[PDB]
Amino acid sequence: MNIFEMLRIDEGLRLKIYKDTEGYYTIGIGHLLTKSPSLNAAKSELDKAIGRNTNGVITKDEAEKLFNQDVDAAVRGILRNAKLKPVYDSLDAVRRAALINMVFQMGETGVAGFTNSLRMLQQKRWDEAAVNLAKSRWYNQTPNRAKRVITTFRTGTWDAYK
Repeated sequence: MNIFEMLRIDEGLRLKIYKDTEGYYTIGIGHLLTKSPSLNAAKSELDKAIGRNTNGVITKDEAEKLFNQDVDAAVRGILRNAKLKPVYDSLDAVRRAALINMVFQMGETGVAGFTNSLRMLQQKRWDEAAVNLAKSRWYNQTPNRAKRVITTFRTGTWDAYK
């Protein structure tokens, strides 16, 4: 198991523009296109991201290319963030994947706002961190995914993804 396989499990794969869990236009493996209600705005963003007139459809290779870029962006966003980088550096490899997963889903700024949870993770108070992480809109809106990610923070294993 690795961060790519982990996010593939959590995000799935769809080759046509679709709406994410928050109603936002998305494609591929969790690639947010826009928060705009305009499907035309989303199609424009898609063509810009792929480099061709897609009309809302991409190939599997194209979806994997955006996914590689998005995972890359999530890691670089963590390392460039003054609140996330100390936590990331303090963690083991499995729990680092859980943090990357959170940033992939909700963005650098959103995760960096989990101040109290981040402190608990930094302190390696795993059960306490897991309890704090669940007191969130994140958990209430995507509980099954949040449970898998939280279990990964609690245990430092991949048990929730096997």
